[PDB]
Amino acid sequence: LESQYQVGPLLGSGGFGSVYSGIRVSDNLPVAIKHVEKDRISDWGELPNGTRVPMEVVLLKKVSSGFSGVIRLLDWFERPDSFVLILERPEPVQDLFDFITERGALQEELARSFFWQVLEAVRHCHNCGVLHRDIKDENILIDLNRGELKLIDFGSGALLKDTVYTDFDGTRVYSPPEWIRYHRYHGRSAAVWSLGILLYDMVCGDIPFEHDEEIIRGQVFFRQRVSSECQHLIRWCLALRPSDRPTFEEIQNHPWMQDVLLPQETAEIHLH
Ligand SMILES: CN1CCCN(C(=O)c2cccc(-c3ccc(/C=C4/C(=O)Nc5ccc(Cl)cc54)o3)c2)CC1
Ligand SMILES: [Cl-]
Repeated sequence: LESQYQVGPLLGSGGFGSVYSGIRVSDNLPVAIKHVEKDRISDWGELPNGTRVPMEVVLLKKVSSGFSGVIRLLDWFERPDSFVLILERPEPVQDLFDFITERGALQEELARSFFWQVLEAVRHCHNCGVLHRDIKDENILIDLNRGELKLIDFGSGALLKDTVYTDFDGTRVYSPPEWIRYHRYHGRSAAVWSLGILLYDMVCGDIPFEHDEEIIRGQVFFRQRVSSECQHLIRWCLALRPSDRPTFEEIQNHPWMQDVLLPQETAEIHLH
């Protein structure tokens, strides 16, 4: 039974389900307990055992080594109307959207540290065969003591493949023009677009495009002082033609990305 976790308060709820704070009774491990209604589940999937499960579980197991840039699935249960996942919970922790709301635009140095960590994490998912598809500030947690970001919510994700996707259920205003115009995208180039949006969100304090037409026109106006190198990087990720977008390798070799702080230094200077 799930009588082996003590449940605390609701942390948040939405398209990902309802997520509660918890503590594993076994060892007082802090956890997050996520509930997902079977009626509301997008894709389903295939475990070795043979058992049928939400794609989210498959995706999380494919990725849940101990690399700390992606949230670790500790356990899961099936209930009559629902699945419950036990996830690791850092503490103290704060979600990036909150951090930006409280802080406004982030200094470049801290945006760089954070953006590099997000890139390492997304490369991790891709090497484990998983496409997140909903990269944005709300799906990123900051472990405030260690200065470590973790990607969460794989509920809109998919197995990574090299052919075209024609379905999408993440967030529209993070989605690339080719989704909006043709309902087709490739995994990596769409991911790069959404990383451009994310990076703009960090340095300007808000997303650049509210509407379909703005996404499709792809003109980027900066409302804050942002350095030329960072503007270049963002505009490159936000190229209209997918194949003009940089690879992960070209983004991590970009001049704006050099000399990144280690996560612990980041915590010491900007979060402690
Ligand atoms: C505005 N209000 C006040 C600030 C304090 N505060 C936070 O920033 C805060 C701190 C920790 C978590 C969350 C939060 C909300 C929604 C979720 C969703 C999760 C999910 O889908 N998978 C997960 C795995 C691990 C964890 Cl820890 C959370 C999730 O997580 C939010 C509440 C917001
Ligand atoms: Cl959409």
